[PDB]
Amino acid sequence: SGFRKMAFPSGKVEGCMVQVTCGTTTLNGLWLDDTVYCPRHVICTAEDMLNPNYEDLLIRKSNHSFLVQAGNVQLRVIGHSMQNCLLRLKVDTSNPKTPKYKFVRIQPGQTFSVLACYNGSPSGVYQCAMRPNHTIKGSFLNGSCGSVGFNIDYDCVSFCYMHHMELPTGVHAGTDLEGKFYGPFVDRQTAQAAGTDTTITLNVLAWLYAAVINGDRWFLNRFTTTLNDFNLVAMKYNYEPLTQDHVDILGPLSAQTGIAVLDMCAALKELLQNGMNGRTILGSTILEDEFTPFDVVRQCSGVTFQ
Amino acid sequence: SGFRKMAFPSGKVEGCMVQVTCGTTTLNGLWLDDTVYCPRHVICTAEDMLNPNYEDLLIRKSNHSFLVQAGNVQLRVIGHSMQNCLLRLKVDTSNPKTPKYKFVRIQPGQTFSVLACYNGSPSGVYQCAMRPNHTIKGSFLNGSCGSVGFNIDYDCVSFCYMHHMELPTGVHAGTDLEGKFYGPFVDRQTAQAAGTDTTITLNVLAWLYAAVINGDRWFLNRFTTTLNDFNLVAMKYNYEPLTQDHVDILGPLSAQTGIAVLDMCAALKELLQNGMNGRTILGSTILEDEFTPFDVVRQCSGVTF
Repeated sequence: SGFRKMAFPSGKVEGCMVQVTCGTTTLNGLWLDDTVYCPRHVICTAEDMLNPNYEDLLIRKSNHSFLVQAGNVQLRVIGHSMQNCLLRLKVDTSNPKTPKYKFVRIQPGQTFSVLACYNGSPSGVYQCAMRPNHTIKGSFLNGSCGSVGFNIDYDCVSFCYMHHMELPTGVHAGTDLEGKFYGPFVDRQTAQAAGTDTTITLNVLAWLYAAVINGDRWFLNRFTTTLNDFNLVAMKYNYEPLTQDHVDILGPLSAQTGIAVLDMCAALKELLQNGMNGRTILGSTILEDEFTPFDVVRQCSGVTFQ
Repeated sequence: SGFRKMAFPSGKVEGCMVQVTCGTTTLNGLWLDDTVYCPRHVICTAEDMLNPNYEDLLIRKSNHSFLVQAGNVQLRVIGHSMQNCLLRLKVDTSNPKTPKYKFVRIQPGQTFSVLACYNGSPSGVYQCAMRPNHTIKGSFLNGSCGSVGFNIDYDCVSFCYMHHMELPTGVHAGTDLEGKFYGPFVDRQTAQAAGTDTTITLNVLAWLYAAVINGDRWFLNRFTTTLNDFNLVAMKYNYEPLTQDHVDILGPLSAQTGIAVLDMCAALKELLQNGMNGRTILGSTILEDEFTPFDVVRQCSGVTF
């Protein structure tokens, strides 16, 4: 029983964190096998970030312009190249702690664990969701660039995010491990701003199912609703439009609890219109949207209290 | 930059988790050097919990009765004993991944990270607090027994919790690493239940300081209050009584912000009596009580391990 915003164990990722320095800038790098991945802006000086031409700035560097350190030990870079917004540094030795892994680009609404690091050392781990607007509401301080987001399936680590910057509102932006930004953001100092955001409807529904699985159903009702009728209401509350695909995804959860998806949508509709009246769901006073249906199934019992 | 309730990196602990099987009962064990620690009820069965005599039950067991598995390797048990509510199994191999560590008994209100494990395999990690009523609001499923709670100091891991059971309200109970339960709970079938719980005032105050440190300070005012007047109000909202010791524990934060603890109490009093008026503190609509004064400094400063 119980329900927490839990992250994946971070050990497999901790063993891949290193420090990367160029000039006076230092940040984190991801060391897999004989390669180290890090934000390309590590090569930028103060004035460079205003309007940097990375191709021009990088061609002026050599392998020895980069100082990679695993702990206090230096790793000799024997090659370098740029891949979109990331730098790929080849080193003269392999990381024996490299776990089975793959590079994946996630979709907004999905969740992942983040191992916040500073100077190549782990600070903490937390779970979050990529907002529909591609930003993440993380906890990063200066020097956290290069920290990565990931998910773990069995013993295979799927890296999906590398931290690059913080926007005006205090939210964060980054890229996948191929160096491609999530969102319209760019790695330079400009008037960038997070776009409009919405609540991840699919996740809120998944969360309501988690509550039922855990024995609570005070928010249910005798009504049902049309997908369209639900969206007409939900969209008024800044909720992401729900599609048939989302409904289908909730199938397993629906089957385990005996509550039809549209019936749960009817419950959510009522919660949005009438509020929670001082009550709580899984200990929360607000509707949580950082748990995907997959997260709920993974954390909750396969058998509902009843 | 945001404020997230985060857990300690779990790598050092993951390397110590193993599976302990006894007959049809399987749970998790903590392998440090050549000893594996796990809940003693691993020598029980469904019926064995409703009235155990661990003393007698353990006698019918010998070294080969215990199967310890670390990864895909079998750890040969060469000795065994019981320490309070724990089983101590001596194995023929000292864990190559044993970190610097210590066993500590946490106090009510203090937090720690929990590494949920099943069949010796870590599945997730989350932060939680030892509630004033001696239970923890964790997330555990069958097979999680043996999972541990911990804190990290530089390079030293302080183990403070080992999971043993779930109470009727869905909350959890366990022991320190010496096998002594937190609270009055026992590893047996009884009518035991969690008592009433209160909000951890010390932590709520620590969190308000965190908010201030992060620039969220709209709730501060130019007044103060006596400790007694604060408690008269706080206790009406089911908050733990604030003690002079708590005030002193908040000293570093108070010094850092230049806001006296009692001045912060005045702020909190107003928040409890008038609410937030639709405002947010560190993006939250409620007062968080699972961040200790130590967690705040840790996260606001860039402490790494």
